[PDB]
Amino acid sequence: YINDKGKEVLVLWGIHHPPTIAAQESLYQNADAYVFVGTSRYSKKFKPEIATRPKVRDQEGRMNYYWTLVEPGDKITFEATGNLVVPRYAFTMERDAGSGIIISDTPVH
Amino acid sequence: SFERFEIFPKTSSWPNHDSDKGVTAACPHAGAKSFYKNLIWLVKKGNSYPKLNQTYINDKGKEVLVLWGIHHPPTIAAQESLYQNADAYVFVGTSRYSKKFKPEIATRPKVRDQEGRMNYYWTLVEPGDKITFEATGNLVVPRYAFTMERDAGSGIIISDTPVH
Repeated sequence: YINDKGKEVLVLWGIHHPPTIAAQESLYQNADAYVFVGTSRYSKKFKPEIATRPKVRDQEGRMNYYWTLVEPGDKITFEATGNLVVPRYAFTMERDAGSGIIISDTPVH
Repeated sequence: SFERFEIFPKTSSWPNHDSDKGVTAACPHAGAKSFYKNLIWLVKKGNSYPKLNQTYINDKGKEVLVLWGIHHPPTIAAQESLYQNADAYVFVGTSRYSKKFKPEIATRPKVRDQEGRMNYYWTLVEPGDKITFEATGNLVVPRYAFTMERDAGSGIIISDTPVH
């Protein structure tokens, strides 16, 4: 994806770690799969960690979620033999100082 | 506060592995080779290192500190002399922690007359949560874990002043 917008683009993806090799084959049929994600500043290779984790939300595998900011004119490249949760919707963001995140139970009017 | 408890009893938790030969000259006691008191350096029990699989469910009401180690032998020959599985792996997991460790077999500079290394890792297990250890080699398993209670007003100071 080449950034044709004039602003920064937040792009998010995920990497899946199945609990067993049989589950790796039942989803991707590759066993020795890999992922590579690359921009002009960010480059990283991901390998699955196939092991049985304690059950949280009735699941034994895991999903690591990653994000990056793609600059104007830059490109993001995804390559995958398996285990990639691809982006579908990215966010072009405009920065203006003066905002924030507050934690409150106060009603909104 | 700190309550040291036996998370993995030495005499019952490792029936298929040798828990008595994991001593080194880097940790001497009265001239004899020894090891840490809270960790067990498991090795093969006779030309074999079967897959290790242990779990601990936190039935205490408060947080538990758990410590383990990963060993990196200097040579492949040492890896086979200790674990008999050149391609070995460790996996440690909780409800929030999950990590896979692979040995880094290489010859380091000698410090304390050792060419291999030992990396030490810790985690905190919350009440009702479980920790899981899986291995095919290179795991220094816990023996004693610490149930810990928190209250503000403590700290660590470095002083040579005597205590009275």
